[PDB]
Amino acid sequence: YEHTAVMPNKVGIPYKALVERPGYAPVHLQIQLVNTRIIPSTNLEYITCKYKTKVPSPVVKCCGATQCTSKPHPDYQCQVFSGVYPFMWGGAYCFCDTENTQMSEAYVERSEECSIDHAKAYKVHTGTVQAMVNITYGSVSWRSADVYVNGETPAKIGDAKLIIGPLSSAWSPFDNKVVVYGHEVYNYDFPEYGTGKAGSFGDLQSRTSTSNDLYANTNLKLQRPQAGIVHTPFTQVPSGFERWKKDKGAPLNDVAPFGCSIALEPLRAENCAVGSIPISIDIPDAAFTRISETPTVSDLECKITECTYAFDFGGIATVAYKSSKAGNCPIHSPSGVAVIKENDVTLAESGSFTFHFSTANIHPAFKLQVCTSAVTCKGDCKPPKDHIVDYPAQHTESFTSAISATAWSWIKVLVGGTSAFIVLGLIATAVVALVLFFHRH
Amino acid sequence: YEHTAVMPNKVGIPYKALVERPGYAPVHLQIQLVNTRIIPSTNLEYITC
Ligand SMILES: *[C@@H]1O[C@H](CO)[C@@H](O)[C@H](O)[C@H]1NC(C)=O
Repeated sequence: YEHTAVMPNKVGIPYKALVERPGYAPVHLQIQLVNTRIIPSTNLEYITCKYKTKVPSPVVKCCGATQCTSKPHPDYQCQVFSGVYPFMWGGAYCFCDTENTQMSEAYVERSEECSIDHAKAYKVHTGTVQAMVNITYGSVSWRSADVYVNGETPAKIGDAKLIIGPLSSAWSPFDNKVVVYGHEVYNYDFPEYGTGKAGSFGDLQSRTSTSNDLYANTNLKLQRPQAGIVHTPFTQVPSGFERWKKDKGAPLNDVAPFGCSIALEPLRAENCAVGSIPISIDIPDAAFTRISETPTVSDLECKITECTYAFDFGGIATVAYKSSKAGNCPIHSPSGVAVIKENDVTLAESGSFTFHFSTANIHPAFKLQVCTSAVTCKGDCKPPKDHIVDYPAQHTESFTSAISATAWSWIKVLVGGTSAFIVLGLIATAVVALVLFFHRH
Repeated sequence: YEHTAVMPNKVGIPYKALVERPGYAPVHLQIQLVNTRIIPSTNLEYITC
């Protein structure tokens, strides 16, 4: 039997309801969200890492001029320094005093550590939203099955079909361009491929971790060898990857609104408390029981014992429940001003049962629907003493939950005072007009 | 669970209270003063005999 509703996107707060079917006793439904994953569709653009300036062995020609030949290599530099008299352990490397040439070449590669640490540049557009859901209904225990939040995909949770309806808000913590480094995610407007400056980020960009293009812009200049020494000096801008690592401000794991937790197989934003989720469950007909086989509850009288609008279940009430037959039967408080802790109560022929509830109102005035009949509960509630707690609120405020009787009466006396004064003035104006009209006429 | 109060300085008269904690049954509290000593800091000036 279908049951449509709308529930908040909060994780851990169970949505409770009473599925009422004409002719059958209600069944208590409890749908809770274990987690909700916004899983975007990524497209890798490139990979950034530290560079390695490969410096091959210089070519020393003794009495010749050998010349550069451009090779297809990232940031390849070849220079032909002339007038080199190399000295080495044997001593006198080349004969000709001045007509000696050294060809030094250098080119940038991926560092060996690029396969372990690297930044993946990603373009994110939009993705599936998935969530794990816990449902209970009647005597059926928890089922805890994973669903797709699109509003069209049934999910067979036990023997119930849940069509979890799309998120009201299309908000996603990621912008178009992100950078993934290790377990951190950054909302970085990375340079496009082949644009990276010399030392900021993307100075070394590779499409994949095993690519061969390896665009690299490092400003590598070969320098003249020192007199005597056969070495290949060069000057280069320090890696922009490390500059990024020690200037990168704050990941999205910390910045993220709504308490999104960013995970990185596959790249997702978890437990984000934004908007509402339509739901449509189809409880099987075997769960329902005929209304004739269920207790009928009369003479309901509810008294609120000590209550306080704490985030936890800070309210206790007792209901006297003189009944017809004995057995288990559900309770639910539809108003949304109080959240009932317990799902069922076991009833004897007569007596009383106690239930806990959570609320934000100073005066919680809520209807508790037991079994079939309903009872109205009202009372007074005290402030919680604890300032900061480690658990989220189990209820919702409603912008009237704090007004309280005294402030209600005060604002009433104020509004009524102003209204009465103005209406007294207007009736006075009418009375003068009428008396003057009677004066002449 | 904290409970603040003010009690008389009488010795032997028990101060009684009901410590009430929201959500929990009240607890009876009985604080009694066996004795109260005002102990000044003395410094010997001299001795006479
Ligand atoms: C909800 O399902 C989870 C598994 O996702 C399970 O561990 C838990 O027991 C269920 N809820 C309750 C109240 O048992």
